[PDB]
Amino acid sequence: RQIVVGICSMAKKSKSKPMKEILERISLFKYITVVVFEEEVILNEPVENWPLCDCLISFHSKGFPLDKAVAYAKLRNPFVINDLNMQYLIQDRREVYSILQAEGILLPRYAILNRDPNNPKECNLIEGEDHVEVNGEVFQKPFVEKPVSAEDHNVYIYYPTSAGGGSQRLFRKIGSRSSVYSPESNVRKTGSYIYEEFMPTDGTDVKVYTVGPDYAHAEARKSPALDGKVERDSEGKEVRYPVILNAREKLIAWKVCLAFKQTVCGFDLLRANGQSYVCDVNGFSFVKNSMKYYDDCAKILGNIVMRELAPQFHIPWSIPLEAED
Ligand SMILES: O=C(CP(=O)(O)O)O[C@@H]1[C@@H](OP(=O)(O)O)[C@H](OP(=O)(O)O)[C@H](OCc2ccccc2)[C@H](OP(=O)(O)O)[C@H]1OP(=O)(O)O
Ligand SMILES: Nc1ncnc2c1ncn2[C@@H]1O[C@H](COP(=O)(O)OP(=O)(O)NP(=O)(O)O)[C@@H](O)[C@H]1O
Ligand SMILES: [Mg+2]
Ligand SMILES: [Mg+2]
Ligand SMILES: [Mg+2]
Repeated sequence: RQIVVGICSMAKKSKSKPMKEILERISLFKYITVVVFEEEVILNEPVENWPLCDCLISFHSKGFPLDKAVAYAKLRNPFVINDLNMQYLIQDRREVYSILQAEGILLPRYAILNRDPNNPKECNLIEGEDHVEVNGEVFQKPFVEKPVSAEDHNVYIYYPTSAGGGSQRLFRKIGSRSSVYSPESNVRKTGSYIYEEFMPTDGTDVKVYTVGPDYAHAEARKSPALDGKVERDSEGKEVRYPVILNAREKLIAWKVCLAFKQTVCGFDLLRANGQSYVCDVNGFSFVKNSMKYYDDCAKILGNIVMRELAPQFHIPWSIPLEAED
């Protein structure tokens, strides 16, 4: 029989252009059949009624019942490409940074301000006009303030008096804009946050996309922190700049992929002061508008499936060569 690769995610993701491009390519593997789980089934059917698969590609996004996906994996024991339990931890910036630190991965100096919503003023925060002190640790402006929820994209940057003060409020893109300047110079007074040192880059973020620990595609985009106007090409797509990762960065990708147990994993790098710092790990993410990435990603994923399962299915398989970017 065929090896069944099940895809379990919200319809917005399962029916996205990059997903469809990759799945049509995985389907070219002679012994692989792809089954995409319907959103109505994921949401409303018990896991006992979900389709069977031998290999499961499943990931959380807004509205996704991660508890059910975990229960399905426990019930059916498929080969899991992106670990499901780690997807709880990827939703919490505190957990993400804790893992990065434990892997010896360079990241911005940071401190966690945990605030009790019942007693918001009893937390260990002291504020001056050009700095904050978080659990005693001093952050001179410029510094960055991130909600502890990794799903909350309201990241603020606070400017020093020497630069005019105020703040840059970032958010999920709304059309032409990804951030806006605010004259507010004082930090947020409700919620829990990570405070971290601002890393000076050339004005771009490096976005890294892994497919297993030995393949990573990278590209750069204008930092939303800069002025907040999104750069677009004549075709209306956001401008992307070419990147080739250095040896240090290829190792970072290897580490992130394995540490979070996410075969397919996106993360952000800040190239600053002659090193590269991880500031965000997003989990499952595909590159868009690259035919070569679609070819590479599908081949790698198919090869992973075959390597793991071909012996069980008595299918002859010789491990092929694979790209690194
Ligand atoms: O960024 C994420 C989290 P993830 O990246 O885990 O999905 O979700 C966004 C929504 O942002 P919040 O996390 O709620 O702050 C966003 O809500 P707003 O409309 O309030 O900004 C918004 O959520 C709309 C929404 C989806 C599902 C149920 C209810 C609402 C957005 O969806 P879309 O606008 O890109 O379709 C979600 O991204 P997704 O594509 O689902 O990953
Ligand atoms: N410590 C830092 N120093 C300088 N710039 C930073 C720092 N942290 C974040 N940024 C910038 O702010 C942007 C958003 O921060 P990030 O931690 O990626 O938030 P996010 O809400 O998880 N974004 P997403 O990639 O959509 O999940 C980054 O892409 C950088 O341009
Ligand atoms: Mg096939
Ligand atoms: Mg990011
Ligand atoms: Mg993120």
